[PDB]
Amino acid sequence: FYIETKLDGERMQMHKDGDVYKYFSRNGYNYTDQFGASPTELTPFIHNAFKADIQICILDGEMMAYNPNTQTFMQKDLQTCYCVFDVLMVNNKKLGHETLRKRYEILSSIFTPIPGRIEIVQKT
Repeated sequence: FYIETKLDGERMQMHKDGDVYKYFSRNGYNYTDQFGASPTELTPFIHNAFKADIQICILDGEMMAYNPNTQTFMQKDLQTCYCVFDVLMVNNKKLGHETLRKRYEILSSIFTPIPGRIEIVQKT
């Protein structure tokens, strides 16, 4: 059977171009100083799980913190995790025309998750 879970966190966006990435808030703001602009530097980690020909990408999501030993998201110290529910542009291709159906499905195409640091979720 199945259990569903309503969660919320800090809405952020990620831009990706070939090892150089940027971090934008809801309002927009540069949070690249919190997470990081390259793999050497709060989520270097995520850097390599990406499919091949993906080089440039935009991904909408919301930023969560989880507890490793408890394997759950604390929503009431720990580690930062990005739960990504959408994609806008990737590999030159900005498709906002496609239904969110299509963009979520496509999301499987972009990456592969690390659990507890960057999973994937539904906006529903």
